[PDB]
Amino acid sequence: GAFLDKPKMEKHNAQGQGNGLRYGLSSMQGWRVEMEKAHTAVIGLPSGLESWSFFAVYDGHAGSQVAKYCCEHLLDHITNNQDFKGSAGAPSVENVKNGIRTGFLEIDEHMRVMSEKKHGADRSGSTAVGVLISPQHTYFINCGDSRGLLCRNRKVHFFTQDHKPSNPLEKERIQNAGGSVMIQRVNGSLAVSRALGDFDYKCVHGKGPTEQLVSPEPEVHDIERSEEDDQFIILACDGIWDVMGNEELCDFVRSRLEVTDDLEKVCNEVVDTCLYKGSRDNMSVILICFPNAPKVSPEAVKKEAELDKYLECRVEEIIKVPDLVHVMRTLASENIPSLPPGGELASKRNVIEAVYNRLNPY
Ligand SMILES: [Mn+2]
Repeated sequence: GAFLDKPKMEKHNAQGQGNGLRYGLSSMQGWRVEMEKAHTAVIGLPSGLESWSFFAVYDGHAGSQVAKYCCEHLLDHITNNQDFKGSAGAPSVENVKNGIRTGFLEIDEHMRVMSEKKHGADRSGSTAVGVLISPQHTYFINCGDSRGLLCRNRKVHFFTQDHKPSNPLEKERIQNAGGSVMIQRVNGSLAVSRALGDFDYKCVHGKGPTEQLVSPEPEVHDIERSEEDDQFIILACDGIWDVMGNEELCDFVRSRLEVTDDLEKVCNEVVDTCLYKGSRDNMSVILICFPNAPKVSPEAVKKEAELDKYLECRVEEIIKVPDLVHVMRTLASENIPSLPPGGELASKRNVIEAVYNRLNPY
């Protein structure tokens, strides 16, 4: 077990701006009995990196301890090691990448020793996906099956590759570590091949830290920034990506940015939409907008109001007492034009439900 009888829709939001960036984020427990997600969102880093920013989403499993420790200390483990520092004044691309790798391996070992010392009872682990944004580069960081993407010139310019046990190189490591991949799971249990924590899967004698059943090793990609063309970055857990593809979500987010510049609201729209598309997991998303992110469009705002009015009239008529499920089903059969790209009817469910509720409050 572990599903609630009804989803917990409460949103935890944050927003901020600086270094030319604006961001919003939303997390929601949804159908799950526990919330095991965390995030980091910081504009302006310590120790001479004030023009830097860092954003990350951590999808915890078997507990929130690992995800919570990461969201508070991963960044310092990355920036405060000899690999990141190097190196004259400004960190080279190699310093940044090596520094991030060392940061992951060191925080993992750090947690392992803390747990050993205090006889920790939890056996939790966590994915991490994030971006370290410098004045000239965006470094995407991925460890696990959370995912991030960069929208540039209205297209998906880059997205992180999910670490899954069945991936060829992952399966190879797992087998060489004495394990197997059964369907999509390590030993028929873990659905992730890389994560922080999961120390029971990191006890293989004769294998280094990155050769275990589960690896803490991140994949890092440096993308040179384009002031003219960079639009936004989306970071989210698999609770989002399970039900929306890269291009769908990019298109959907664009469509929402053309209607509002409230980034928390856009993130809330993504999360609700994914819930309505059937996601039964915790959900978290961070949206980071660059200076040339899409701007609110008067025509887009009008089209949205026209659509909302149209849906309201349809609901009025369909009622003429069908439940909401049946009203949604009727609306779907109508093949209504001009729904949000990617979001589709699910992304309009809040509008529909609001009207339905005014008409059938009991
Ligand atoms: Mn998840």
